[PDB]
Amino acid sequence: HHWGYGKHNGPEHWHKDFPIAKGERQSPVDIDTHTAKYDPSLKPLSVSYDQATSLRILNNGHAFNVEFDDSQDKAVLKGGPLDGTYRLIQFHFHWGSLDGQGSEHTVDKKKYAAELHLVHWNTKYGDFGKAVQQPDGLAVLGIFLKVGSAKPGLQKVVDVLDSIKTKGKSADFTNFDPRGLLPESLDYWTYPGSLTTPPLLECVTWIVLKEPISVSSEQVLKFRKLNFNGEGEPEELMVDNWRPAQPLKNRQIKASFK
Ligand SMILES: O=C(O)Cc1ccc(OCc2ccccc2)cc1
Ligand SMILES: [Zn+2]
Repeated sequence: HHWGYGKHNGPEHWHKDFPIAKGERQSPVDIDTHTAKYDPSLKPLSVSYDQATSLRILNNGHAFNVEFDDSQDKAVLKGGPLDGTYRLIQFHFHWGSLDGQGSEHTVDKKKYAAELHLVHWNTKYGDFGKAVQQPDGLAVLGIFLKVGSAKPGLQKVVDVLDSIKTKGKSADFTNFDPRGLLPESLDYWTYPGSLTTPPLLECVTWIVLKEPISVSSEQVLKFRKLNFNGEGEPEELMVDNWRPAQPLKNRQIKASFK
């Protein structure tokens, strides 16, 4: 497979290799704030990242992933809409060429500069590969980024990007604390959806925080210096690596807050 974000291999083409691209629970979606309903039965969200063990950062030619040790329950997401325990495996971002675009989810059609995805898998399925074959296999925590003040907790990420410029490059990335990427409030919207990249599997409970984080123009500018291409190939800047909003179909977005 040779999918990407360009004219010739972008989201409009994905359905030919990945027919589930036109499925019934695809992501992302527009979150219409006047149609999402407060759900008083949602339990409180529990983000337990105190023992998180980051290992490595990888440019995979689509984004960069910060990878965690998920061999035990070190960093987990529980509560909210979730049953059981979901283990953090990696985070990555989607971003734009310009500050007015970049997020995958939109809020009343508003696009943010970027979107962070913290990816967790359901431990009742034993491993990540098994979990993605299940409708409740993954829980992705989605956080919007807007351009304003710098995010101190992001700077370690920004500063390693020079060392993973091109596809297939990785760097050691130990002792990074993903708690520094969270906003103050954990108010969220939730709905059932999919991976937003091939293979687009319909295995995700999406939990999208209402409060964006602010990052600086300098910080996001450094995301935009990454490359989709490998070393010694023609330079294609890693920008606009976001899939646009997909049909909501027969789904309801629930709000954790009134
Ligand atoms: O957070 C996102 O963008 C969704 C997302 C989360 C995890 C992810 O992992 C890669 C992958 C999953 C299944 C099969 C092959 C590759 C791919 C997409
Ligand atoms: Zn993502």
